[PDB]
Amino acid sequence: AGRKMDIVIRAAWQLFLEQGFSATSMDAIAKAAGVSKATLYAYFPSKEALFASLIVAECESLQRDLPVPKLSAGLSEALRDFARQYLHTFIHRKDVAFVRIIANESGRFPVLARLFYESGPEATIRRLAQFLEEARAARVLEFDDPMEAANQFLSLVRGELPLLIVLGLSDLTEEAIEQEIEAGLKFFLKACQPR
Amino acid sequence: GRKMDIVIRAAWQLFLEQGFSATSMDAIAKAAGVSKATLYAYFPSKEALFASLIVAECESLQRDLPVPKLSAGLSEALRDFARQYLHTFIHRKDVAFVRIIANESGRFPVLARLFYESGPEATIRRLAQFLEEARAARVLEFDDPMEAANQFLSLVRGELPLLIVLGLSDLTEEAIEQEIEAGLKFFLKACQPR
Ligand SMILES: O=C1C[C@H](c2ccc(O)cc2)Oc2cc(O)cc(O)c21
Repeated sequence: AGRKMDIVIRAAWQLFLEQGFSATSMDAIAKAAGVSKATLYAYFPSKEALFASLIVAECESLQRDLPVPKLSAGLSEALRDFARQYLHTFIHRKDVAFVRIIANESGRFPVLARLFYESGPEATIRRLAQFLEEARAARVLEFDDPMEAANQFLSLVRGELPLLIVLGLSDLTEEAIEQEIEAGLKFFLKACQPR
Repeated sequence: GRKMDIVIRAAWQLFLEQGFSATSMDAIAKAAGVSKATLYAYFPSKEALFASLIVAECESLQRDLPVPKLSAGLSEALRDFARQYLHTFIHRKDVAFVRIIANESGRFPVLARLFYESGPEATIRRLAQFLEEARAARVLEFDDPMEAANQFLSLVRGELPLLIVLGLSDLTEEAIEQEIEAGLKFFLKACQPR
């Protein structure tokens, strides 16, 4: 239906962040959003389905803010743009929050854990890997597996940032981001360019 | 010495149960059976107590990590270090500590950075010393040792910490050697003389 749905999502996100997923009840969500349990369960048949809707919405959205790298832009420039958008999504979006909420469930909801992984981090690997296939086909990178190589690129460029963010110590200027990206990219190319 | 270690353990218990902010020096003194006089004589503040806990726990986690010896062979040294490094992630040895700090939501930055510098950055510095020996022996090339140590650890760690924290990792010994070999292969393609 209508406007109470998006009020329900926002009310639920707030409670999941402050209290965790299992600690938040559909009862509390209904109260916070000012709907009957009838209206709430008509939109989302369970708490699990609600969190699933939230994961898929945020991950589909983060995926749209990511360029599709074109080799016509230059190899270095393509990878530098992708890296830059990838780190911006980390800093300015809910990935770390999602992981904190699921990690706090101590393995109770594996189906939600996998849904987040496959909609987000694995989706980002697959998008980069498609582009790394194009670049290997153009004989300008060499590697055995594109998914393996996409994971390596993202690991290099990401470094320890997710831990710094979770500890409240990531406070890195745009200039500091370009340095992280340049170092990861330099190293990826040292390993994958024909030599 | 005498009292201190009972106070440390009593405080660790309360920090885990209740969190750092929620725990009072009053409760720590009660739990350890000392006067507030005795407690404040050993420790200036709650912040100082947590600091002693971080330094002790990080020095201890650091002792479960080899010192890589170049005399053992480059690949073998790195493979042993990588293996012991990933064992820390798999047995969730940092997890409780990090949950306590992360739950303070950036209210205690000096404690957060002391944990970072005493633990994860300490691991980078140990590896960087070893990569300097290897560069001096002309069997790796790279511009900055700490940059290179961070890259090695990033490659070998990959996605594993995320899979573990989400409860989607259960790794056989054979799967760990494959993670290490892939990271090591890549690191050497980039740093070996060509
Ligand atoms: O793959 C990683 C690495 C990171 C991490 C890095 C260093 C460390 O010491 C602990 C954790 O944890 C994560 C947390 C995330 O939200 C997303 C991620 O992709 C990761």
